[PDB]
Amino acid sequence: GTRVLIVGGSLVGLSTAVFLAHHDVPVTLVERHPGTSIHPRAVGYYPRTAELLATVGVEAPAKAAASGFEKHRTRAGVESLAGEVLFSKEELADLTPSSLLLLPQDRLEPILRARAEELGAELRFGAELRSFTQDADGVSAVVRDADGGESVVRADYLVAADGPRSTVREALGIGREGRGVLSRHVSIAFGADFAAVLGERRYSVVHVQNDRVTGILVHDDTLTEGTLIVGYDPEKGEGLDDFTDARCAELVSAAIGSDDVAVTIRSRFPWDMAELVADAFVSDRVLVAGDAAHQIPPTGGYGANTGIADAFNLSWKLAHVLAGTAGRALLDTYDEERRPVGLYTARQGSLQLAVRSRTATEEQREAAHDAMRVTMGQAYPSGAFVADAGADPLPLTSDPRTLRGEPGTRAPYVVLERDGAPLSTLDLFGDGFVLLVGADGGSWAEAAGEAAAGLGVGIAFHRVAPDAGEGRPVDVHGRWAEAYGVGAAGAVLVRPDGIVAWRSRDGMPGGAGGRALTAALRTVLAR
Ligand SMILES: Cc1cc2nc3c(=O)[nH]c(=O)nc-3n(C[C@H](O)[C@H](O)[C@H](O)COP(=O)(O)OP(=O)(O)OC[C@H]3O[C@@H](n4cnc5c(N)ncnc54)[C@H](O)[C@@H]3O)c2cc1C
Ligand SMILES: COc1cc(=O)c2c(=O)c3c(c(=O)c=2c1=O)=C(O)[C@]1(O)c2c(cc4cc(C)oc(=O)c4c2O)CC[C@]1(O)C=3O
Repeated sequence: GTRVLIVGGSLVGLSTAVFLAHHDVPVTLVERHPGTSIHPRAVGYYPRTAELLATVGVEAPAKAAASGFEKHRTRAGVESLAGEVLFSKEELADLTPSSLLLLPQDRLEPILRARAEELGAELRFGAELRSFTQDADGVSAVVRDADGGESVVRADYLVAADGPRSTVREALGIGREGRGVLSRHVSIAFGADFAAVLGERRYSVVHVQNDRVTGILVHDDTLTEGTLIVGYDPEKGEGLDDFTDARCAELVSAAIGSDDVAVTIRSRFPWDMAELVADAFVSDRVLVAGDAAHQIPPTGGYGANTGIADAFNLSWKLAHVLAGTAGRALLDTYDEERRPVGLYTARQGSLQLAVRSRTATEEQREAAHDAMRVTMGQAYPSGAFVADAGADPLPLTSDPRTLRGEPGTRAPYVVLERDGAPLSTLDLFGDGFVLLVGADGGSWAEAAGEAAAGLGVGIAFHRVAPDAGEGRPVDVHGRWAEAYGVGAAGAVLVRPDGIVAWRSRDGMPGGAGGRALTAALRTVLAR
């Protein structure tokens, strides 16, 4: 009945549901909580992440849900929101059609929830994975519902999106490396009349510091929902269980600094700033994604972004394995591609935490990469692609403006037109294998036909040429070939996740194009 089980219906579990259901994979997701968390959590989604979301219709609604917060331009440090202000302060179109999506997770998640439900994913909230076993043939998972009733869900594969304390990762005996837990915090979600204390003021985030509370205070677009994130010191013997609703009300009220503002605590969650990365992201039929794979220090919001990229990477791979078009070893490439990225990003988070706390060495500041290089400039060291002979390999990240369609990299953004209507290379990707070809590369259509037929996998052919053709992509400014690092007679095979899989810099005479592409694609699909 149900073929991929996801554990966790936070960001990554749901990005997984949307991506698997996009690819016509039967998904059951389980989330122990009765819905998606009202806490804001990770608030910035970088252009690359937005592009990923574009492929499943999530960018436009998320951009719409984000304009409410676009006004929230001011960062400040205060004694209390009602008290004294101590301090207050206030991509680009050749690379990406997307901008930074300033949207809290509690707004992005319901969008992903809706889209997953539309694409036919089964989402069981208030449902807890107790334990699981895996054999040669699949995975058997014990689910306890809200009523306390248990059942065994049978799946081909299990995706662990169950967060930092992932009982799956632990059940599998996958350890973790990194600098570990830096600080322990509690997120306190509450309802309050922010307007009555804000006036015309709108903040992104407020640092609160007075005798009774230190912490990070956020308000939503509506000025009704707020979060207070506070430290606790286990050296003082403080823990989570000290954050009783009494205690939570007292902190929030001292952060507001009013008394007259009625506060309703909705929930507190524990939240650690940590650098901890799984040794392995794949254990036979279990795929570890998200905070379960990589706790990342939150400065730059790399965690939530990395985890959606995890979900995007593994999703089509599972779809290809489940449909018998890819060898089971295709999934191993999830680990090969995303673990180095996971580990690199987690360390990037630590550099940023160090640069922001003003405790970085010039070496930490030297090694800290632009967020666009971290999220868009990735060159997978190895995985589901075929490298170019002779062309020197890329490091893990580069300036994404220097990338020219090297296999293992984001197939570049090239502005096109179809019947006068704007488009890009990116609009072409996300649904299946895409073969793109230059002006002189008309023969590569037969090439795509042969490989598609030979291997039983769809290959959407598009020639990119600088003069019209009704319903044909027009290379408006004649950039495609240069941008993809091929001649006008060349071809570039793009994976479902928009990563370049293979290319021919030159044309291939006769059947050679078809034989080569078949072998290229046979390798990427582990066949
Ligand atoms: C309170 C809090 C505040 C945060 N604040 C920030 C922030 O300010 N900045 C930032 O960059 N990141 C922040 N994060 C982290 C961010 O939310 C994650 O990086 C992002 O959501 C990716 O995590 P994930 O979806 O993989 O896992 P998580 O977000 O941890 O979600 C894991 C989910 O798995 C579920 N689960 C666990 N065990 C089971 C089980 N047995 N059965 C079913 N479901 C299970 C949990 O209930 C949870 O919903 C915060 C997280 C929390 C919890
Ligand atoms: C020592 O110095 C620090 C240490 C930290 O450990 C730290 C930290 O951990 C931070 C943080 C910090 O400033 C610091 C910080 O100074 C925030 O600034 C933060 O990014 C943030 C939040 C919400 C929003 C909402 C909106 C719309 O837009 C934002 O711009 C926005 C955010 O940007 C919620 C908290 C946040 O995610 C975060 O975790």
